[PDB]
Amino acid sequence: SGFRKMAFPSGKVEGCMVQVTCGTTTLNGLWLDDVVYCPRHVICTSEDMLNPNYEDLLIRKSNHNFLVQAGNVQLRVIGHSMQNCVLKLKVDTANPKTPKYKFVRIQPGQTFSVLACYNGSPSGVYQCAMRHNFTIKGSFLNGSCGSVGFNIDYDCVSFCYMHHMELPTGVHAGTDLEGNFYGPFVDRQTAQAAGTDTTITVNVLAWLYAAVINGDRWFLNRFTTTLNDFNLVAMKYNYEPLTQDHVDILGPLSAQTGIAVLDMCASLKELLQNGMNGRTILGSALLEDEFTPFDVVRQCSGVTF
Repeated sequence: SGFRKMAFPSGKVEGCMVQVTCGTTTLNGLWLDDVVYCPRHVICTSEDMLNPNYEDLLIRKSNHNFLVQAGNVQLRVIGHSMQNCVLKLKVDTANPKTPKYKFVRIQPGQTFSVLACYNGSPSGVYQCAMRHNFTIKGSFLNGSCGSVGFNIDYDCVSFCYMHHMELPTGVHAGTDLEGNFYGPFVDRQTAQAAGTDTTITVNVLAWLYAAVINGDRWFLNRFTTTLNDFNLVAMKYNYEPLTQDHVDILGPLSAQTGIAVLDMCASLKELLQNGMNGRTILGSALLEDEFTPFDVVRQCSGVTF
């Protein structure tokens, strides 16, 4: 047992990372089949980013202006097109290491693994969640644009995120693999503020279930509540209103622990109202909301891929 923030094994994605250079800008691209995907702002100078007209900047670009490098091997670019905020570079070689894959647009609250890369080469891997304000709290330095987020289902890699921007407040924004930004953000260097960072209530509850399974049970109280009563307390603490769908998703964990969802909800209410009194749960001194119910079942049943 024990409970840990855990990423998916990254080998299948590592073998899809390439380097993409256009003029004096270099970032990461994702090579699947005979297409390389990358952020369109690969065509921008630092001055262009203040106010780019991507359609116009792309006119000055041809196939050969895009250098794609996999290892010390150069791919030949035979076609290119802009789709929303991503460029698709068609290359003459299918990636032999292409895994089974899907593109998916995730919902706020869902989690995924990020493979942070620089110059096309993988640097590390960590877990993220799409916040309800459509940011993520990542680790992204210069050069990291085009790094991707993903989930793995046995043999299928589901890509859900490509990194594009860091807001002035240090959080991170980006697109799905069709180029559509999550949330209201745009690929321009302007003041963009995030909205309220609400806590992912259904995730906290799954984590509390995970603690109970792992022997941390001090927070369990003698009370129960109702969805409406709980949600009044949730609103005050900027927590996402809990729904019957959320209760249904927590059903398997309720069954394994013998603890009804509304009973766990009352324990969460008392932690929000009284604090943790300097104690810990699963080694954390705050309520963790970046584990999904799916995540908890996986790490409490040992699902492999």
